[PDB]
Amino acid sequence: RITENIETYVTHLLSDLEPVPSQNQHLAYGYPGERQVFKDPMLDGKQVVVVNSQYDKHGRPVTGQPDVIQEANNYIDNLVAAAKSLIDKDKKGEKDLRKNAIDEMAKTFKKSISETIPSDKAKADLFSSKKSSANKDFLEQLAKVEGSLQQFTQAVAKASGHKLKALDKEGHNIRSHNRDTLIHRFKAPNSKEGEEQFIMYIPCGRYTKRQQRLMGKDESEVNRDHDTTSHKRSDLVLGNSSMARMIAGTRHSDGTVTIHHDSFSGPGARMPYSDFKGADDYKKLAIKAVTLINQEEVIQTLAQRQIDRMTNEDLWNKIPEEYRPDELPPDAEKARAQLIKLYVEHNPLSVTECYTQVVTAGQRVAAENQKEQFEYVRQMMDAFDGSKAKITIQTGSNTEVETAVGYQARMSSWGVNWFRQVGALNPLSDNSVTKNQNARFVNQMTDDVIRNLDKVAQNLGDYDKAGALHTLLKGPDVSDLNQQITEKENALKEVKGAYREALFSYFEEYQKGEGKWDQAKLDQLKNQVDGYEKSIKKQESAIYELHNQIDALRKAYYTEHKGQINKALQELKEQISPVIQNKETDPETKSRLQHFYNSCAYLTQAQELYYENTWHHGKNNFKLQTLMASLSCELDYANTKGSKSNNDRGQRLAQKIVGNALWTAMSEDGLYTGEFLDHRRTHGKEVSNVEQLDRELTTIQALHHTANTGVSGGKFEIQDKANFADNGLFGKVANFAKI
Ligand SMILES: [Hg+2]
Ligand SMILES: [Hg+2]
Ligand SMILES: [Hg+2]
Repeated sequence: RITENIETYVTHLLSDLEPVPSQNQHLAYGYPGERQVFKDPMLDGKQVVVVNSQYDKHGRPVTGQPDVIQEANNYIDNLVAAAKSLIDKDKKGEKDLRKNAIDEMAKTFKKSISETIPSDKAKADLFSSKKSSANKDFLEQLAKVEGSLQQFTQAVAKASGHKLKALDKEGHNIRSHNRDTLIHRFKAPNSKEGEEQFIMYIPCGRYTKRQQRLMGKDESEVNRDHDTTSHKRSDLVLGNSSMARMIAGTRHSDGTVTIHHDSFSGPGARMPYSDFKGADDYKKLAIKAVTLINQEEVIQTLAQRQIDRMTNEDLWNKIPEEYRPDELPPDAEKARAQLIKLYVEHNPLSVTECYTQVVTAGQRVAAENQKEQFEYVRQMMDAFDGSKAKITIQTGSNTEVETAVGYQARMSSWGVNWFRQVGALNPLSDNSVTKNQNARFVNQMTDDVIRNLDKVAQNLGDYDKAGALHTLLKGPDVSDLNQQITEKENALKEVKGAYREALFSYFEEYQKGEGKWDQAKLDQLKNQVDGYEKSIKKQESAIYELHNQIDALRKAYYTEHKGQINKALQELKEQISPVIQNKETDPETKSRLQHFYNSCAYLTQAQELYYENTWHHGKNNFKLQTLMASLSCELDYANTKGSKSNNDRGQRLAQKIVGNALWTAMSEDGLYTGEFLDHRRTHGKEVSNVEQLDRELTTIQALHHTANTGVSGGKFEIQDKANFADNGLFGKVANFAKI
């Protein structure tokens, strides 16, 4: 990342920026005047797309609304760029003749769309019924345009000499080569005078040194942005995708920023899922290695984030007095650089990932390898847990350093789609695939909270009601079974280390190919890896075995103390709020109470959904996932969240988390009440403040989708309409990216 502190970088992103003329954009976004494009305030050749909410005379948004003309234009233009890229790099002649013919067909398709789709029927309203006459008119235009788009795209394939698949591939290719920052600004319900809220996606791509060499490039380059053009196209490809830093907060009238949320959208599936088709056990193990390789990239990017969450004073405070230079250089940038190098050099770095996955692992129809997406990622996160990864930290624009970073994994996987929790004996999904890991994960998180309790609550007994919650939340004594688990988890470390290095070696060989193979060493390498994995699986089973015991006891404990736990939570609020709102109470004191309560509230509400097994009911659809992500963000972990491509399910999770973080941060209190999750959206002409905030959240999603696919979207199939303000119509536009 730019090695500037993230708060200052966000500050600048919300500045007066330089506009970018259409012909210089990296991508067509359409909706002119709404989706405004600008130069990045800090990085040369980087761009920013910003949307400001506008509203109609009724207070209903006019921005973030699907318009099929605009989407038709987006699709035409984005496919034309893929086409011209393919024809430029191809062997066949008559390049210009073909490119100009493509242009010519794009002009003709745009004009014909505009003569055939009336504007008064081209736009949808998200916040109304899909069955309104006006929305039925939008659907009808959409089906028309879809028809024109298959014609246009057929004609493009014919003219360009490339197939549908290759055009699509090249499309994803050039878009993720120069990704834009995306910003949505709006005043949330009850915003203060001259203040505004915001949500941004800032792309994160750094390539570990291991990825740089394997992707054909060379290790020595400090700047290691995502690049497939210098790659040699063996089927496997390295690097995470659809990953962005997600920041939400408020902007004060003076232009300063309070950050209310800071996590990752994505990454997507952490392996190359398409490679799965027709794969032998050799190609499968190789896929598992790509996932490992990708996991160290995640580790690298979490450490980079820790750094950018630190001010210069923070780094200074953390360099022992005797290593500090007498003089810090005049150049503000060369000072941060030195500050980062000294910090890293003198401090063990450790990072914790909380990955809330929202695929349905057990699904047996339209599976799309959701099983390996759970399994390979949980494997590889754990292969790294409680050890150290060699990594690179960018310190300046042409400087960097190498450190080990301590890593710690927490992974959970609760589905969100129609197959999330099938009935007894239903063969459409196997609900049991994630049972063990989710148990393990709930124990891990609830122990993390206990340890936090023993640490903080010990020293803040001015607040009696906080003591009593602590006692209750300690749960059943499970110290023995936990000891057993940490003993067996320590035993695994050396095998995991052997496993990781052996797998890495396996991919170096396999990545050569037929005319290049040395079969004897391949087979040898496969074999060592398998033995290590057999043995790891074996110990993983006894560890789960122990977790399931703790789970059993925790439940019994919960089912019987639920009432007291809530009473005790209520009573902490009741004593805690009026201190928080006292204007004489200092900021750091306020933080502490808020964190202590919010943390406990998240945990307990998660417990109810998990222990009563209600997380999967329609009315509770993303709540448990949101509650754990939220909790992990309180415990100051990096929360990664995902579906397969992260355009659909993972975006709806991000909406529920960002929207909650925004709702909560803007309370009198800053204390979580759950209204933003519990409130039943009604889609009416008059809605609540929570629903009004909800209306806002699909816009960054349409932008994000456009940047991934060429077209707006999110096509998540809503399970309970009362969970979301919008009616899913961006989903029908999202279908343009299939055709
Ligand atoms: Hg990233
Ligand atoms: Hg707590
Ligand atoms: Hg948080």
